[PDB]
Amino acid sequence: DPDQFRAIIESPEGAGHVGYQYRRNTGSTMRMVSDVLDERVSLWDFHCDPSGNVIQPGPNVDSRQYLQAAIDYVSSNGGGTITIPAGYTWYLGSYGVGGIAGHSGIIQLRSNVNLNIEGRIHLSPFFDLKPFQVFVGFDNGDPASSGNLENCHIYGHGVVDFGGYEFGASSQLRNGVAFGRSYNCSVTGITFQNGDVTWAITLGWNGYGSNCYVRKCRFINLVNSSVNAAHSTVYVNCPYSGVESCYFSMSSSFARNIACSVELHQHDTFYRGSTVNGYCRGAYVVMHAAEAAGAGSYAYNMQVENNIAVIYGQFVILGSDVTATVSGHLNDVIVSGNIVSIGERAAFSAPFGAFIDIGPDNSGASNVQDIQRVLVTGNSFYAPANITDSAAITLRANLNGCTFIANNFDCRYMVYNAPGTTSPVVQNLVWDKSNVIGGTHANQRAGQNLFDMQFASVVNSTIEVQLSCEDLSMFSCILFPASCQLSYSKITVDSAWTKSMSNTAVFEGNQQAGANVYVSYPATVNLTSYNTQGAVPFFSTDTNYAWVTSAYSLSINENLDFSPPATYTNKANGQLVGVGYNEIGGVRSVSVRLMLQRQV
Amino acid sequence: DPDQFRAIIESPEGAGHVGYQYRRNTGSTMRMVSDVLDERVSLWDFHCDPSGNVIQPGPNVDSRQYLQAAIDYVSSNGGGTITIPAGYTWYLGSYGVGGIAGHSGIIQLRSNVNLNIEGRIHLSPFFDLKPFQVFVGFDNGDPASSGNLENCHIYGHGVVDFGGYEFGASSQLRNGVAFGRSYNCSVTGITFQNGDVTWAITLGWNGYGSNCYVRKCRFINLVNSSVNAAHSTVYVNCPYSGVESCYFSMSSSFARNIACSVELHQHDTFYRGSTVNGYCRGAYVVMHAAEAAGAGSYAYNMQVENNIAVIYGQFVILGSDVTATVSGHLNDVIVSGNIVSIGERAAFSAPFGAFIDIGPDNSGASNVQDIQRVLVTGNSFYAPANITDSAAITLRANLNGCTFIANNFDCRYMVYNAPGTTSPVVQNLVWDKSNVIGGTHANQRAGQNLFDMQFASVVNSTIEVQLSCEDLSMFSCILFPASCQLSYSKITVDSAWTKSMSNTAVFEGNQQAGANVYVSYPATVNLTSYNTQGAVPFFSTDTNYAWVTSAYSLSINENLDFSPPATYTNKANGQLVGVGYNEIGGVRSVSVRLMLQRQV
Amino acid sequence: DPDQFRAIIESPEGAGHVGYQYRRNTGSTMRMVSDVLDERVSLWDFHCDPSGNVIQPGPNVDSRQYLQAAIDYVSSNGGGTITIPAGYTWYLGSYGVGGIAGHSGIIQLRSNVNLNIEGRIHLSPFFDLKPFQVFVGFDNGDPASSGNLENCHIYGHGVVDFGGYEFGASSQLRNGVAFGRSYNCSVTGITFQNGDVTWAITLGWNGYGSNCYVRKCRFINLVNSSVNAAHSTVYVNCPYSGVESCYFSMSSSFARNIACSVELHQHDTFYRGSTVNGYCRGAYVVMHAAEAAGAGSYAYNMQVENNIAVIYGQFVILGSDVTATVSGHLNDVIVSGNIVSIGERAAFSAPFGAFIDIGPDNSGASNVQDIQRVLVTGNSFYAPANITDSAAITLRANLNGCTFIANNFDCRYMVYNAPGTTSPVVQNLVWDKSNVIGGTHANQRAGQNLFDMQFASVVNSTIEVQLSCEDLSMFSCILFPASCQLSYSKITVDSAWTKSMSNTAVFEGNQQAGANVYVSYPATVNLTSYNTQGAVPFFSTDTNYAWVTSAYSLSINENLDFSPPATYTNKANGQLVGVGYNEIGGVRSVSVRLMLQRQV
Ligand SMILES: CC(=O)N[C@@H]1[C@@H](O[C@H]2O[C@H](CO)[C@H](O[C@H]3O[C@H](CO[C@@H]4O[C@@H](C)[C@H](O)[C@@H](O)[C@H]4O)[C@@H](O)[C@H](O)[C@H]3O)[C@H](O[C@@H]3O[C@H](CO)[C@@H](O)[C@H](O)[C@H]3NC(C)=O)[C@H]2O)[C@H](O)[C@@H](CO)O[C@H]1O
Ligand SMILES: CC(=O)N[C@@H]1[C@@H](O[C@H]2O[C@H](CO)[C@H](O[C@H]3O[C@H](CO[C@@H]4O[C@@H](C)[C@H](O)[C@@H](O)[C@H]4O)[C@@H](O)[C@H](O)[C@H]3O)[C@H](O[C@@H]3O[C@H](CO)[C@@H](O)[C@H](O)[C@H]3NC(C)=O)[C@H]2O)[C@H](O)[C@@H](CO)O[C@H]1O
Ligand SMILES: CC(=O)N[C@@H]1[C@@H](O[C@H]2O[C@H](CO)[C@H](O[C@H]3O[C@H](CO[C@@H]4O[C@@H](C)[C@H](O)[C@@H](O)[C@H]4O)[C@@H](O)[C@H](O)[C@H]3O)[C@H](O[C@@H]3O[C@H](CO)[C@@H](O)[C@H](O)[C@H]3NC(C)=O)[C@H]2O)[C@H](O)[C@@H](CO)O[C@H]1O
Ligand code: NA
Ligand code: NA
Ligand code: NA
Ligand code: NA
Ligand code: NA
Ligand code: NA
Repeated sequence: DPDQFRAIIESPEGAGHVGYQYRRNTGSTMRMVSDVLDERVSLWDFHCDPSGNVIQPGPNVDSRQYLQAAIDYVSSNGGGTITIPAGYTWYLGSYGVGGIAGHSGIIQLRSNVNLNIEGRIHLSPFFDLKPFQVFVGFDNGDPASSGNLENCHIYGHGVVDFGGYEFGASSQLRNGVAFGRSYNCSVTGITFQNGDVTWAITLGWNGYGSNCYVRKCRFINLVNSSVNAAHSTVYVNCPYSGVESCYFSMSSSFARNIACSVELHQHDTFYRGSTVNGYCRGAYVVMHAAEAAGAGSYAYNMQVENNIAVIYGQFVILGSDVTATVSGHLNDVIVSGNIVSIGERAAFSAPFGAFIDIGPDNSGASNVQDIQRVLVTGNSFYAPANITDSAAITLRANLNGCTFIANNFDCRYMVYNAPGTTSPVVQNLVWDKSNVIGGTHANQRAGQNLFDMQFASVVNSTIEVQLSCEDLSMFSCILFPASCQLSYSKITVDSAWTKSMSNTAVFEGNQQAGANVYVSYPATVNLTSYNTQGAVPFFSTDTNYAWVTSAYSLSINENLDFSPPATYTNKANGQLVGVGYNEIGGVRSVSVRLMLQRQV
Repeated sequence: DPDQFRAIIESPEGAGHVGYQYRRNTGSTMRMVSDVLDERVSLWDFHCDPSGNVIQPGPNVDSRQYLQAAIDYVSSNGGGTITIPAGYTWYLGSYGVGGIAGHSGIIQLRSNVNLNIEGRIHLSPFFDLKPFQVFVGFDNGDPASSGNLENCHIYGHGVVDFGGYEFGASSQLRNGVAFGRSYNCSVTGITFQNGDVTWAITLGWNGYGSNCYVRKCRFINLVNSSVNAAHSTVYVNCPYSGVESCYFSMSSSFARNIACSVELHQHDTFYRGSTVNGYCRGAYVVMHAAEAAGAGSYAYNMQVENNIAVIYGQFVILGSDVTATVSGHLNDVIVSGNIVSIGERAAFSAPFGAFIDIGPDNSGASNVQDIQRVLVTGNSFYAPANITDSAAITLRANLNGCTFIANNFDCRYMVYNAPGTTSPVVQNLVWDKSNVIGGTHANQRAGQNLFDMQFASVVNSTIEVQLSCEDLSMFSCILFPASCQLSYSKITVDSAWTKSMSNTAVFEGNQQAGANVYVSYPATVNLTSYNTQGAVPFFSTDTNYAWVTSAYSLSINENLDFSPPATYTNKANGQLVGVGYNEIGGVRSVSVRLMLQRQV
Repeated sequence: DPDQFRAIIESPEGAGHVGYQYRRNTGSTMRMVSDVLDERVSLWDFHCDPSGNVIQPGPNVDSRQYLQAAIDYVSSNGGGTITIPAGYTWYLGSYGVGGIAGHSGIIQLRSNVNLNIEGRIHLSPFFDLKPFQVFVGFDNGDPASSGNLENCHIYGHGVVDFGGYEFGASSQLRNGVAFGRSYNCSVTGITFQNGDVTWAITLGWNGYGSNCYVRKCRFINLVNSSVNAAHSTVYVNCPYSGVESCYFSMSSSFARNIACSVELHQHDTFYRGSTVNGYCRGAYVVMHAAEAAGAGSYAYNMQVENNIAVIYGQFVILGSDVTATVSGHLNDVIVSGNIVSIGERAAFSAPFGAFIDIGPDNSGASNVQDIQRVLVTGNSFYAPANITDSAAITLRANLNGCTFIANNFDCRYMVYNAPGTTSPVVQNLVWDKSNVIGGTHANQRAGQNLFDMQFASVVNSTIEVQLSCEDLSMFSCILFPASCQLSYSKITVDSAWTKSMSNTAVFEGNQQAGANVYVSYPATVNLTSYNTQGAVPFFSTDTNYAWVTSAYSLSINENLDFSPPATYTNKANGQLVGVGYNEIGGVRSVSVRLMLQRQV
């Protein structure tokens, strides 16, 4: 048998016959070399032909079956981490089988089986013009019948490369990682690049899942064709999950019209600390009734914070909707610390530029939403001067509340909705005086209202307009068409930089006269006094001030021989009246800039 | 000796006789296989019986001595990283010995010895009803006599499972990781679950330590019994240390009354980017005089940012206290970007709901604190409408300053302390007008004051109340009992949504008359004029306005034949007086809503 | 040949003859032991003499050539990760050769070759008093002729120790990691310590590079001598790059005058979540025209967020400058969530304390900058009471815009520039009323203006001063010297805590009279009435009020027999005039505190 010894050694069992003890420590386990090598595993351990000879990866080799055999085997031992070695590109060239075939799946992920991707995974041209989802954690073609994927992490310095292939048809779907009904799963460090896909990563399934995250990943050039119907790089569809410290970049013209970086679709989800360039949209924050199975009908505790973006459309898009039996609700959202610009483009050349959009549902309905208790604070937004279609908020569907405090918005509109489109019902819209309104679009606003209140109704709302520079081009600071009801609201226009404006606040239906409307704004008023020497009344010539509770002078008095009143009340006939002083008698006639006040 | 060759090879020294050169590179080191295997180490290298045969882990095997032998040996070589292999559960079934026995220690950590926990560490039922601290970095039973633990990191995808065992007695202590006097130590990635413990992780010891962190960890179901006296998942007791991007969840009813996610107890500490569900409390931020040995008597540079929480009690609890010889101080705190809700519960069913609590000391003393220079900004807080016991701040102990700017608070009270309890001394409480006060509790506030100023005294404080909707249920917006002194303060109530309120600001001791009190609020006032045609005075019927410096009309004038004054001063007898206008003579009698102003 | 078998086995090819199959899986690859060992690589694989015998590291061994041979070889295979083993200190004792010699380079980094530093890398005394850059990613002495460094990550629990050696001459440069023209490079986890260097890490080169990051690193004691000209621990000189969750500490007195933690020099860069102690400065945010080659002439999307600092000079320093052919621009910056203190020091003992500094260029020019669209929000700043030289903003060079909202600034000055120095041109400076002004420096401000507007001109600016306590020591709240033009601006001083101030707002050139200046502030005014019983005019004795549009009483009326007017206008001769009431006749003389208003 010393023949058998040499033979044993050269055989696949040879390492199992060579002894080892850690650092020659006599207190350590007496092991065999194979035991120590068995502590780790790589694709090389499965990337072999039927006789066991290793196969080199490359563009003419389909690595799929080998990677799947590796995952299957490690799963059978309770899990571990498979390395995809550095220094090689591992091509995938066929579809998987079984439960992932209903998802156009390539590789099936398994619980407790982690992938350390150090090398590159590329798609072969077998996938050109076809659907695919590269890594799939469902174990059934019907997600409702799927088991869970748990404790599965994909990480490393490596790369998933989608081969540059365009979509074959708009109806197709393409994904990088679908974790499925996914609990404690994550992707960290990986670069996803060079594709035309629907998503790079999806987390959860209709609210099933928990604790799934995307961290320190890069997503580069993942839309490239006019065939691609839509793209959102990460879709978060389970609670207690999020995206942090990622980098998203697109260069395609199509991406400026179709691509969104993240979608948050379940409660207790976040998007923070990320950088986006070249995209249409930053994030959807939406509660879809259709997605309410696993974690309820409410999206709450939604956080979009500390991101950096250059986009062409809207930064954050809010939504909720209904099905026949389920109603979706969105509340308790915070959008904070973000610095966002609309990139250089012509006006109207991409979807309407906005920091916040209150969007209709997927079928265009604007009367299904239940969105409230949103806080938008400490963000910056800029849009170049030429971009007419830029707003701090485009309010296009019913809104039950949104609060803006201490932002800096430098764009064409503050509040906007297109007239003759939707007529949203608006409650609890709060625009605090601490919102700074920039000057980039000064002189560009002919015909336009800075706050264009194109709504069915506004209730329990606050708009405290404060300019920081002049813009005499604008038609008004805030305008309410006669079709918009206004009640139980506070609307103020600070006088600074308004002395030369002919219109400040405009109420085309006289809505400022409502019983519970609290307003103030500047106006110019012509007055005429009685003749009397001494204390003498001045009265407005016009009679449109029956709503005014007090007014006071914003003008100097160039006269020596008299002074108009400093302050005014009204009279039943709608004149203002106040008591001035004639040092010498005579009828006086003056035109004065006043702060008109109602109940404030 | 070719017999000895075969024998050498099969022996524990065999790998030390098989040559190796990296990738057949002739410029590489001529090594032996054992040298390459010696670059890594796992528990398997020590998990062996006295004859060196490997032992399989499992519920009837106590892995403690093997893990300790591994740590001891790697420490002896200057450190390294021990893997706790994936695919196995490693049970701990006895107490450690030596310096950790005074801490109910199981495993002793050692400097530069890292644990990569990929598999699961479970506690055996030996620990049921007993104290324990699983990993302990002290090397002495008396922490004052302990050496340091340095450069010790615990990380991986694995799990520490506390076996579900309840506490045996309230007085017992249980911990996962006590790093001790810990410098550059960390826990990353690990799931701590299934226990009834006091803490999961503690960092530092009485201010000794530095640069210790908890990142991307999960803490799940760590309270389960009514025996557990108290739980705080991470206790940070060294400077330059913190918690980031963690997940905390509890399901026990007891956790809603006793559990806190983090405690920050030393300067330059942080809690950010984390998600909490099912807990009583978010974070304590406290300078205990008793803990002031290693880093001084001041907790400064304390940061609670960008967290997401559903809790049942208080979000942030501030404190400082004294011993006979040391006085603790808390200053330079920021609480920012947090989104927090009180979970669904009955009123008074858990500790009083609050965003910020200024808590007494551990013995209930409210006159020992030195808390100042705190900034609370850009946070959201919500509590359901039924939860009477919910406040933006419960101010229950002396306060030397706290600043609120640009938050959104939607709960029952803004400022609250219970009457007939403590009478805190309050300085430098600043509530900026940019705090938005939500409407969820509108109509729920019968008998209640929105700002209930139940203090001994208030000085150098600012309360700028701004409503955003009506709540005519409330007794007042702000009330000062006669027992609260008020001086050198600014108190304003914006008129919006207040026209129908009978009380806006209430000063039960006439404190608004103080020399350095600056106030304004709406009131209804009855006036009567003299008969005279022309400019004519109107005087208040009541005489309680000797403190008023000016007042102006918040009401329209329904009359044609006269107008009351737009603006009023006072007279020595406490009447208001202003000059209106009688177009026709006659004594006039009117009831007007005024903005009463003092020194503003 | 069984002689040759034993011989084969003991030779460097021996492991290539011992068979292995993973976990005895018959479906796995039939490999050799050497194949499995070849999956990893360490310095030990190259740290050998010319005959291949391993060399032990230590202070008398220069490890440089071995580490370079390792990097060179792994590069030749397409990359991988080289471990620098734990438990050893690896000394570097000579300069590298080739392309890195022009950079005083020691080690040349190569693309796709990662370093896992678990042990310690120390500099030997060969480097004492000499320049050095430890790791260099340029491949040419001229960076303009360099190739790129891509996909190179340095990470681990290890340490780079600079040996404590002082600089030999101020003109020398020292660096830890210069990634060069660096794309997807990073440093994670590493401690840099014990040095006198210029930088620890630099990212990019003149805008060439992308996606480079520094995360969870520590930088400890990296300045130690008066020879060191300047230090900035991380210099970010490529876009889409940043620093997060790092720790920076200095103990040297020299560091308080010279050291800065980070510099952001290209667009889409960030500095977040970090802690700094012992430094002069927090971060420069600068667009240098000289550095504009690779990513354009604009620094935009610059983020400084959520940091904790104790510094001695300025927190954030803004800049832009020009060369003959290129003009640098800085815009779209956010500074948010930071908590910053000037450490204990004497007044004037370190560079002028500031939260924000608008600094000149490197040659002192203050008329080259183009800095605008900056948002500073939700930060705290404190400086001890004695530190005269402390300001929220030192505005020392031309400024095209900066917006402050909802900060808490507790220091000597709000806005400051030294008189008789630079006279900056100021546009779009916005100080919102929601900035809280602390009280630490109350009583310290004799001779001083809280807002000291020492500028050539101010346009399109807003200063809304709101005190929160009294400081009657100060000369004024805001002062404009006659040399500062003021136009199209809003300047307000809230009356709270101002009743006893003799000066509130001071316009030494009467600038508040400008046509488009909107102001309000308190003043004391002496008035005298006519004799007449009844409605009767009161007129100011002084004639300096021709600019006043309205005024109203901030004083009570102690009289029964008359009342002064509640509100006043002006007259052409610059008197105020209003209508009061004489119940009994007689000339009245009163001194009243008024809110003077112009166009507000
Ligand atoms: C691209 C994108 O994210 N758009 C956002 C809107 O999403 C809706 O439209 C997209 C268009 O791609 C998705 O619908 C497509 O896909 C669904 C789901 O695919 C099936 O189920 C998978 C689990 C399985 O792997 C697949 O093989 C398919 O069987 C398909 O049913 C639709 O017909 C198809 O148009 C998106 O669906 C969700 O996708 C996420 C992520 O994969 C899943 O977790 C959810 O279960 C899907 N939800 C539903 C209700 O089916 C649609 O929700 C989005 O509504 C709006 C507003 O936020 O923004 C767009 O940007
Ligand atoms: C649970 C919690 O964190 N509660 C917070 C309050 O903490 C105080 O009460 C808790 C109750 O558990 C702790 O006191 C218990 O433990 C201490 C410390 O244990 C000893 O020293 C350890 C180093 C050693 O391992 C152990 O074997 C024990 O010898 C004990 O002395 C008390 O009798 C006991 O009730 C907590 O003590 C601190 O614990 C941290 C973390 O372990 C240590 O770093 C500190 O050294 C301990 N501090 C002191 C002064 O001993 C008490 O501080 C807390 O005060 C309030 C306010 O923030 O909030 C509660 O939530
Ligand atoms: C210390 C610091 O960061 N100070 C900040 C100012 O930086 C300027 O001054 C410093 C002083 O050290 C640097 O100038 C020194 O270095 C440059 C660059 O070195 C050469 O090129 C390297 C690529 C190469 O490795 C070296 O061998 C040298 O050949 C040198 O040209 C100067 O003579 C010398 O004084 C700094 O230069 C930049 O350094 C970064 C980081 O290394 C490089 O990426 C840039 O390419 C250099 N930029 C230029 C224009 O050469 C100077 O920019 C800084 O201006 C101000 C304001 O932000 O703040 C100081 O804190
Ligand atoms: Na499908
Ligand atoms: Na309508
Ligand atoms: Na003890
Ligand atoms: Na009292
Ligand atoms: Na050089
Ligand atoms: Na000038």
